[PDB]
Amino acid sequence: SVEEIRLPRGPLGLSIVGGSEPGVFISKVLPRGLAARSGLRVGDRILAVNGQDVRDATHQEAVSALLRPCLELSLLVRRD
Amino acid sequence: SVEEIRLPRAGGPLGLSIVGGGVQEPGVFISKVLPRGLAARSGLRVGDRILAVNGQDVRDATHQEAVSALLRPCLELSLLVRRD
Repeated sequence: SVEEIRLPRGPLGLSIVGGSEPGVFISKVLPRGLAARSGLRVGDRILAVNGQDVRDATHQEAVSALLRPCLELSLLVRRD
Repeated sequence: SVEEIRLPRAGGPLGLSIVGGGVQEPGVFISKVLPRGLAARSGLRVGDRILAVNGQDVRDATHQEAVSALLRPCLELSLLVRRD
């Protein structure tokens, strides 16, 4: 399954694992935090961030894409 | 939140995927668990973190090191797992 997630972005309230081709996964989600309230779940694979493919991104690149300045923070994730 | 899981590996498909080795939380991350597969029936779940395998620390294990530890000869396959 796939879906687009927009964060109202302040801590994001999630942790991620992986990076370079396993990919980048959400390892922890703070209950009632921003990521949790946005619909992100443990185990989700982050496919893209604001249109930027991160299927093959480094852990540092994934962190940077998520914290970089933007109009709206939008993610594409794959679960199950 | 920490458990000892026994995985009776019988040579068939184990039905899980793992991600090995900013901010990190320790252990080998279980990324995928096939519903009703061997790993699922054994008690493993997505999000779990394998801390050790038969007493061997795998907190810092690479993906292959973790695979080797899970597939090497042993009498029992006992996993130390942290769960949130």
